[PDB]
Amino acid sequence: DQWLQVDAEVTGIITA
Amino acid sequence: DQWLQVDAEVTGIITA
Amino acid sequence: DQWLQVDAEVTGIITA
Amino acid sequence: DQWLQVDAEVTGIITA
Amino acid sequence: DQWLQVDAEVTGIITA
Amino acid sequence: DQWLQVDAEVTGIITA
Amino acid sequence: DQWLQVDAEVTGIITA
Amino acid sequence: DQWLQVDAEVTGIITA
Amino acid sequence: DQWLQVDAEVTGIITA
Amino acid sequence: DQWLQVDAEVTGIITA
Amino acid sequence: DQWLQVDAEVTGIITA
Amino acid sequence: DQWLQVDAEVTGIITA
Ligand SMILES: [Ca+2]
Ligand SMILES: [Ca+2]
Ligand SMILES: [Ca+2]
Ligand SMILES: [Ca+2]
Ligand SMILES: [Ca+2]
Ligand SMILES: [Ca+2]
Ligand SMILES: [Ca+2]
Ligand SMILES: [Ca+2]
Repeated sequence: DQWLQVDAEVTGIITA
Repeated sequence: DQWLQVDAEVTGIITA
Repeated sequence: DQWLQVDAEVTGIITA
Repeated sequence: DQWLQVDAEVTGIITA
Repeated sequence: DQWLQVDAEVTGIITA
Repeated sequence: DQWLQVDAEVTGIITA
Repeated sequence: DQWLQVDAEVTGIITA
Repeated sequence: DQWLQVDAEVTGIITA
Repeated sequence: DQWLQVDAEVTGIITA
Repeated sequence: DQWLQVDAEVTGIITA
Repeated sequence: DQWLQVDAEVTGIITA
Repeated sequence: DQWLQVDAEVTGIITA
């Protein structure tokens, strides 16, 4: 899976 | 329902 | 939403 | 709240 | 399943 | 437990 | 953690 | 992830 | 319900 | 328990 | 909180 | 997704 970091803005992404 | 956008501060609200 | 207070009897209600 | 009956098609709605 | 009604005392039971 | 297959109609049941 | 027994009144507390 | 649309028949699939 | 104890092997069962 | 306030930065902590 | 590691035997504990 | 079989040791993995 991808995890999207949300703070709103998207501040990151992980990769699954 | 109302959704309150929380960022902490409240940065929005939706209206249900 | 309405919240119904349950104790059984209903002992209250909130109002959403 | 509204409940939407989903079967896809929407086959109903309840009203809260 | 059995459902036990809890109020604490047990005030009921359902029968599954 | 019994599982009731819901599609609305009931289209099946499993038996627990 | 503390568990508070709620019946409404608070009827107990456990201590975690 | 793949999402399989279930209606029973499988009526779709999404791709993650 | 039956609870099956899983450790993999099945190491027990409870019976509901 | 301690609650850590996350905003990312840690912006607080509660104490349980 | 304490976390108890369960494997059945208890094989550990963390401490909160 | 990958599923990791945990028993502690990792005793397997599935792949999604
Ligand atoms: Ca996934
Ligand atoms: Ca609602
Ligand atoms: Ca922020
Ligand atoms: Ca059951
Ligand atoms: Ca259908
Ligand atoms: Ca009572
Ligand atoms: Ca084991
Ligand atoms: Ca806790």
